[PDB]
Amino acid sequence: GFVFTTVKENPITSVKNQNRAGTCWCYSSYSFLESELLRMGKGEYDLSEMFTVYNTYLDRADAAVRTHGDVSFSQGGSFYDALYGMETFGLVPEEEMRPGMMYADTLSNHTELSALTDAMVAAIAKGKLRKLQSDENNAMLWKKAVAAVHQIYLGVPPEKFTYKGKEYTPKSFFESTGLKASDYVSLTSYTHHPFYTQFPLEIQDNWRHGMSYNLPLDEFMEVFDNAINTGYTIAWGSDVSESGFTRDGVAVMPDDEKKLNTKPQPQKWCTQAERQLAYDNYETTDDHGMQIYGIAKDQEGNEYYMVKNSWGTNSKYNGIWYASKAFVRYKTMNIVVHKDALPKAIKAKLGI
Amino acid sequence: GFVFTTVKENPITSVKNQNRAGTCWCYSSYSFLESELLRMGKGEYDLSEMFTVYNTYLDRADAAVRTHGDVSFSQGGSFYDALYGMETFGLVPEEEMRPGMMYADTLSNHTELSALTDAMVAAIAKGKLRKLQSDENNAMLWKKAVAAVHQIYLGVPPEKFTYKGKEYTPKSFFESTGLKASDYVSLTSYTHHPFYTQFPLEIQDNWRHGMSYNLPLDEFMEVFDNAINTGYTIAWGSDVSESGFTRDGVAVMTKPQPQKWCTQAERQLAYDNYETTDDHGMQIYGIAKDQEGNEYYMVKNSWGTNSKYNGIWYASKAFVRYKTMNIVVHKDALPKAIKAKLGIK
Amino acid sequence: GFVFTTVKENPITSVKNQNRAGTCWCYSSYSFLESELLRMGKGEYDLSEMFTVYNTYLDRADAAVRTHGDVSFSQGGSFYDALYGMETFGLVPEEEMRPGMMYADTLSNHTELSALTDAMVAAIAKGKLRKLQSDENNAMLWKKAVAAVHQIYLGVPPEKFTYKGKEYTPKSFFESTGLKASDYVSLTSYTHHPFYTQFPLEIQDNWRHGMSYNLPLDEFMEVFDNAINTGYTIAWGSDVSESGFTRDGVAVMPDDEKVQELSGSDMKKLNTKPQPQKWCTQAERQLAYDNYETTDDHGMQIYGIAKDQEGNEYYMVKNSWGTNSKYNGIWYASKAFVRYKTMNIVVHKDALPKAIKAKLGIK
Amino acid sequence: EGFVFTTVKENPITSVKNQNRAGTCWCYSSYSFLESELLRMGKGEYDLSEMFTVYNTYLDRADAAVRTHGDVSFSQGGSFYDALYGMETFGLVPEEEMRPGMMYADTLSNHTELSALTDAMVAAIAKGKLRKLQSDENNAMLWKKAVAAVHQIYLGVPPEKFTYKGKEYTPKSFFESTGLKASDYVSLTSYTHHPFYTQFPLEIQDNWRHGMSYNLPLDEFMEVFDNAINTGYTIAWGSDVSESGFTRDGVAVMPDDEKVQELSGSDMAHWLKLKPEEKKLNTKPQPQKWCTQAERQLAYDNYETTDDHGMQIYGIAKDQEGNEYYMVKNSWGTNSKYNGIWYASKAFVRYKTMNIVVHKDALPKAIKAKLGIK
Amino acid sequence: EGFVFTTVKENPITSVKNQNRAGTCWCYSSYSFLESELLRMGKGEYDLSEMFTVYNTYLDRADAAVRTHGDVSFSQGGSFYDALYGMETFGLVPEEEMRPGMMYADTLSNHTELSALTDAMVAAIAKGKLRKLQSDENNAMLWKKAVAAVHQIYLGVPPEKFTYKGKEYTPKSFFESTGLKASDYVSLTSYTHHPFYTQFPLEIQDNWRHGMSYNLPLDEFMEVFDNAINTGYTIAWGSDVSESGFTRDGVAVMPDDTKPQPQKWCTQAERQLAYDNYETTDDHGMQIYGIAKDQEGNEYYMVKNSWGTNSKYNGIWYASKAFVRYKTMNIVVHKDALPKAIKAKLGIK
Ligand SMILES: *CC(=O)CNC(=O)CCCC[C@H]1SC[C@@H]2NC(=O)N[C@@H]21
Ligand SMILES: *CC(=O)CNC(=O)CCCC[C@H]1SC[C@@H]2NC(=O)N[C@@H]21
Ligand SMILES: *CC(=O)CNC(=O)CCCC[C@H]1SC[C@@H]2NC(=O)N[C@@H]21
Ligand SMILES: *CC(=O)CNC(=O)CCCC[C@H]1SC[C@@H]2NC(=O)N[C@@H]21
Ligand SMILES: *CC(=O)CNC(=O)CCCC[C@H]1SC[C@@H]2NC(=O)N[C@@H]21
Ligand SMILES: [K+]
Ligand SMILES: [K+]
Ligand SMILES: [K+]
Ligand SMILES: [K+]
Ligand SMILES: [K+]
Ligand SMILES: [K+]
Ligand SMILES: [K+]
Ligand SMILES: [K+]
Ligand SMILES: [K+]
Repeated sequence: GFVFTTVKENPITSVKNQNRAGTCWCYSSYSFLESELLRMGKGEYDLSEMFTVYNTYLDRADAAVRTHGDVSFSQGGSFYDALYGMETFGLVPEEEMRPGMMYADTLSNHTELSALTDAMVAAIAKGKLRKLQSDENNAMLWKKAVAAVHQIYLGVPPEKFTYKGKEYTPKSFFESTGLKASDYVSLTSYTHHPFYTQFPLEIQDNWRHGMSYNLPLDEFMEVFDNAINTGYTIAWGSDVSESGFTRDGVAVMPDDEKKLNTKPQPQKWCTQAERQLAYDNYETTDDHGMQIYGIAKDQEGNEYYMVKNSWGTNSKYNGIWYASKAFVRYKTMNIVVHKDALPKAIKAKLGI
Repeated sequence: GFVFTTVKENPITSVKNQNRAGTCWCYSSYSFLESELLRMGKGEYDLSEMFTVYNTYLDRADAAVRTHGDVSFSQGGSFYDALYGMETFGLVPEEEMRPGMMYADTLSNHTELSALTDAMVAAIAKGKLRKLQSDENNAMLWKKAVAAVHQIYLGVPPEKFTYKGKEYTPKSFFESTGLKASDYVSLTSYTHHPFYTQFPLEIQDNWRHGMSYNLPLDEFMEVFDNAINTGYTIAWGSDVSESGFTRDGVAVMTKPQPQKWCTQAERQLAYDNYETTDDHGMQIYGIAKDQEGNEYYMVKNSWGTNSKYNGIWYASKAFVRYKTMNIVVHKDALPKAIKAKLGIK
Repeated sequence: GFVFTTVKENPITSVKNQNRAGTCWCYSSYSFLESELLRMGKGEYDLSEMFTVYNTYLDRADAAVRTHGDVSFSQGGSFYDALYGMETFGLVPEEEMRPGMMYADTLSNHTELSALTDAMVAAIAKGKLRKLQSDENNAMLWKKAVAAVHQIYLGVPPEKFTYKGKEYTPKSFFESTGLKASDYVSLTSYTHHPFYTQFPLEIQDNWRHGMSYNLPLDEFMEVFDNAINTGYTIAWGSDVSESGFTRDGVAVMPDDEKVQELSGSDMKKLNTKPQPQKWCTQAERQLAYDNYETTDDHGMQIYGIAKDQEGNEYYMVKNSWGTNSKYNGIWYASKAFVRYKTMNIVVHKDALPKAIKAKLGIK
Repeated sequence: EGFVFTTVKENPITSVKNQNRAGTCWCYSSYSFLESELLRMGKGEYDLSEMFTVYNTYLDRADAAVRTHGDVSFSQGGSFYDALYGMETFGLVPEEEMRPGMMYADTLSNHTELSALTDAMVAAIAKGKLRKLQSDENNAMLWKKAVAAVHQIYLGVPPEKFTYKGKEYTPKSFFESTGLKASDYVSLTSYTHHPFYTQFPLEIQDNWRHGMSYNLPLDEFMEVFDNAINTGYTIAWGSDVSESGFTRDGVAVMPDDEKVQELSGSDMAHWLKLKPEEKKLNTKPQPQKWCTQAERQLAYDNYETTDDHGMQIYGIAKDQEGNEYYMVKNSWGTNSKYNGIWYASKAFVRYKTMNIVVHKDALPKAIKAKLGIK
Repeated sequence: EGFVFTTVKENPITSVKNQNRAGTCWCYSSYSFLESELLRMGKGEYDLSEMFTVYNTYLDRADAAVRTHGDVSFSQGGSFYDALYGMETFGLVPEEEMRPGMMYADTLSNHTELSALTDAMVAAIAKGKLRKLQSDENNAMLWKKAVAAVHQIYLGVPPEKFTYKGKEYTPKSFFESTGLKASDYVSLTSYTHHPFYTQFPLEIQDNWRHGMSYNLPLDEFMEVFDNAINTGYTIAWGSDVSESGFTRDGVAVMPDDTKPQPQKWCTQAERQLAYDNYETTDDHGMQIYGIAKDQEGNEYYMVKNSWGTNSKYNGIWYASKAFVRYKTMNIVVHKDALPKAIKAKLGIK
């Protein structure tokens, strides 16, 4: 087994539990932004994923119907979904739309919701209907249907609510936090687009085509180490379907110089080409969005990152995993950080 | 019946025949680009659609695979594929890659090609393979195979060739035309996005997600008339499915009758409810009048010349107002006032 | 445990490794033809399976398309595919067409290749196309595509090559053998055809419909023991998906009844130690073939005879699964198991007993 | 302005039969041919039972599908070789002993429900998940009993003995009394994916028995048709009939579209948009395309010539303009312009024939020798 | 040891039977029940042929699938009502005149191949595109001949006449010699999507005959169990057993989330939700024939199953009264097993 010492942490909020839903993109976004609110000085916040999970789905439904089934309709999503939704739909406190409130529960189970809405969206998007029906205001009946089924399972979005004495709209509540989409940028590292460029990652949950900035794998890993040591958290989207990623709370990248996962061992540090290949050949897919809040060493001096997951606190380190550098550099798909976490030099190469 | 008289037309090249493939996007784009080369004094070109179709399908296959099948793999394309293609792949003359050359024909029939390539792309993009194979230089084998099958049915793309006594590459040939993708804007008119912004049209053949400037409908149609009256032609993407231009070479809303002039909401309705779909690409190159004063855009099609007007036909202004999905024009074809509200230099 | 003593074995070449492809039919065929070349005093050969696997698949694709999908398109095959191929396509040394060279590997993994080529062949053979395309010389476009894809994953087969100071074509390299397909006969033992006649085994991988001579099962086993005691090896096709065939190197047909006669009324060691064996009648063997218990013609090579502690007789088999097994790629198949589960064998004509040869009309 | 035919020479045939709603042409054409053969050999008029042979053939085809795990398709078709092998293996019985339709109050076959049931039964065995098929204490397969029982329910119980014109027979002894011999008959084809003057099994689905055909150059292959007819023999004729030239009105022609378009008035561009009724391509005598060995090969290779239909060629005729046709006895009843007879132009036969069976003595002597047929 | 049981009161059962590889629990449990009824009525021990009844019921179930164009599923299951209707309609035969496995050289059922063919045959008629099924000159349907002939090939020829303990019978006259009457048995259930003291057909796929059950409030429903056992009757017991764990130790018990543990005692509504939300399905048929207690005094119904005797209690096992109350779907008892007052509340004379 492993024993880990913390080298450096930055404040996070409590550990949340997405339970039975592919909502990691939203719980990790909010985990990341809550940490940002703490460091900006706004106090502790608990935002409602269910509210923008709800709204993102209706748009995605619309996108699947426009593209006649090309845009897959599924539970997942992106960091960009949250940043966009925040400026578009607003934000509400968790208290106004909690997981599981409609089926006598306290945590999400979205399996039946998906069974119904997947079939509905597919009956429109991939069926044989030649002319979809609308009302006298040209509003579509199938979107009423889809939105109504989502509210039956997720709750009805508040149009107005009271929070800590003052009443809000989701927009004005969003303005109360003082977050701006522009402050944060998405970064990645691949060779099938030129470096220091903008491209939308070619993954199904990026159906909105959110753009990402493209660094070489060594500058890319310098923003991670810089962001931590200057006091920032990172929204970390990565591939966690790996023999190295454990349910015992550790994500390593063992070598063949060696019980590869159970005890500390030499790490395999990847070139840029070995890494691009894994994304081209399906060994690296957009599995999971989490939050990395700092740095640590194990009992042999090997270096790891402190990640906060969205699976509750029933695990070896109460819902926290340790992700090794060799793992984070091989299998990261994108990270969203705030601009001020970039080094000056890295920021400079094509960056305001 | 209809009797038309031309009001104004700008030069076009000859009518081509796409035959049996859904390559209208490329054929119309090249009719539009060739007209542009005439406008700019560069003379008459016949560009190879097959060459651009070839390279576009390879990128579409890679998009299908990367998105695990979400990007459909089909014969279709957009005006942006041709514009992106020329800057990315270059151009070659017609005779360097002709339709039908590999199966003893002179016109396209891509049904077998699609049947084989559709099955290969899906076996990768929607199968169960978890580690796709690569050579010792990290080049993917499935890409080699999809390209190899495309070459067997469409031809080996030239790396160099001689054209009117001068040697080129596809890149240096394109450079010799002086065309710039930066000169062309895409325009559309819808209410599910704000006017005077850019969004990418939500249609399966825009898998590259090329942006269009969104204009209110009355100004959208001002661009049509202004482009034609000042010497430009128009790359024209529209739903022709229900139009009945198959019967007489005319599209209306068989005698001249008053056209229902659509509002912005009725036209947004048809797009939202699937009545306006299957974006077909052609070229608008003039304005004509029927014997009762009604107004039509003259359309160059890519279905050959065995039709009532020898491959051209007429689309009433109203029809074009209702069923257009996007157009591509030179920047200089936009009126000064409209151009300024979009930030276009 | 098991302890084995060799009674008589005949030289084989080294144990090869087919890895992740259903190409046992070709590796076993070549294990047998290389043992043949050794026994004709021609030296140790390593013929290229990939060259023959490549050409076999193009024929098999053509058979699928001509029959509109009835001939299944898959990775398997038969000994006849190899003897047909040696005389139709030629032969090349291993070095000219290696497993895995196209995808930075040293052993085969044909899963992605099959993924692609199964889908292409099915798009033609089971699709709705009414007029396949062809070029100015009437050569079919689909065939070219299929061939180009096989080349990308397996290799470009050589037109000419140099081997030990001499240069060859695959054809001329095969004439360099002295091997003649007419020298080898296929034998089986079933009762849905009369004995001493020829019929094509009704199995999917016999899509060329190679004939086999049908023997009574007792004379069928005589051929085994004579072939081998007289110096020959056997190309051995049988079903190995049985309780008795194990990954621990043993293939037994144990009589579960006479085992459970010793010390119990059981509710344990039926394959991990010498045991009594069921000796099948011609009828029980027919039943398992009729009822799907004997299937999946897996190909291997028999080269030796051995006994265990209690004198039971076993055939020594050379597998094509590598050398990380209990006996470094060698299995032991009891004579009872072979008699029950064999689908067909190929031997040289002169390995037959004289009366068996005369009864089958073999010159 | 249609077709008017005059017979040049035809040889005796029995009456036109009607296979109706079943894919049994192979056995109907085979028995049209064998009945002409018995007439030719002086044995008189027979009406052999197709249903008997269809019944036993499908049981063999079911077994083939099961042994090959569904590779051998199970469907209604068949081959000439099915019937020749059949007469020597199962025997023959007279029509009266197993009539079409008799089990479902009908006089003509409708095998749609029989196929619906037995295709589904055969596929449940051959392509399903069963790992050990069941057997009784004599090792007979239960699935074969079930498939036999359902075939008997829709087609009838085959006789083991019957009386015919005062004499009791079994199927085998009735076959023996006709004096037919399968070894008297040869199958011939003409393709180039195998060398000439060899035998190979045509690679088509209904040849699941892999019956062989002798391969001839196209011109020699056509000489056989003529020599057979002109010396008193008839021809079992396996052909593609899915062509615009093969019509419901008793004609099979192979027009040269270019030529007809040049005889006509309109140029190429107008003609492409002319009316099919105005083209008159299949309704009057027209110049024929006369294919090469290679064009014939390409159509087989490329799916334009498929194994569609078995019939009997028994004569040679001319139309009012002197063009030549083979006379074809079909098996679809007599409600058609020529009472169930088709006239197939020589061009059509040369281009779309898949294989033929004739008695060995129908072969021209020099061709017989090239084939090694003694 | 975990569970140690003491019998409080059990009623005579015949030997434990083995349905082996077929979903014929409905018929084996029906006959366990009816054989106990025969013992109770003083007629002695019988061994009735499930295969005879299974054969005739599938031919009816195939007809029901064909008439509803595939809505009635065709599968191996069935109901107690199938057996009660069957005995009045087809008769009964002794086990020896139609044994499991006899046609394929076994002694136990394996109906996998039989289903593979007959499922495919029934679907080809009921779900295909045939517009006019074929009939003979007497208007008997050929597809029914086909399906009948295939069932006989795998299950045997049903006897028309046979001799048993020295007397010759037909299936009907053997049934009459037992003295059993379908009218003597009532079907009971407990749900709230229909009113209490009414009859309705349970909405489960194996009740394609739409046999009616009387609906009782849960407490009165359990009172019938105890009354039947304590006055000497047994119970045809249909319930969900899927997630119960009886396989491991012979014991079905109610999870509060090996050893006797506290049992959640469900309400009518808790029991209703599980039938509405799919937690209670796969009605499995067995026989309850006694009452037992464990070492700590908790009470169980004794269950006779039909899977042979290679289990911890030799084919018998124990269900807590709480499990039985939560997971039972329907029961059949003789009318005289009902308390007088429940009898009156349902109008049963
Ligand atoms: C990025 C994500 O949210 C996916 N990561 C997760 O941890 C969620 C997956 C857990 C598996 C659950 S969700 C869907 C499925 N249905 C169910 O009842 N359990 C499964
Ligand atoms: C915008 C497009 O290209 C679709 N428009 C067309 O005009 C395509 C027309 C050719 C029709 C061909 S395509 C595939 C199909 N297969 C065939 O043999 N004819 C059809
Ligand atoms: C006669 C044969 O070759 C049958 N197969 C073997 O002997 C062992 C190799 C099969 C294992 C491979 S085949 C295709 C499949 N795909 C994969 O990755 N492993 C499997
Ligand atoms: C060689 C053949 O027998 C091909 N078929 C024919 O020549 C005539 C058959 C007409 C098509 C019938 S068969 C079965 C199907 N069911 C129906 O009602 N009509 C179809
Ligand atoms: C109410 C029932 O009969 C379901 N209960 C059972 O005990 C049936 C389970 C036996 C398992 C057999 S039956 C069908 C399936 N096919 C097979 O070969 N084993 C399975
Ligand atoms: K939260
Ligand atoms: K992975
Ligand atoms: K062109
Ligand atoms: K080798
Ligand atoms: K087996
Ligand atoms: K007849
Ligand atoms: K045809
Ligand atoms: K019984
Ligand atoms: K349950």
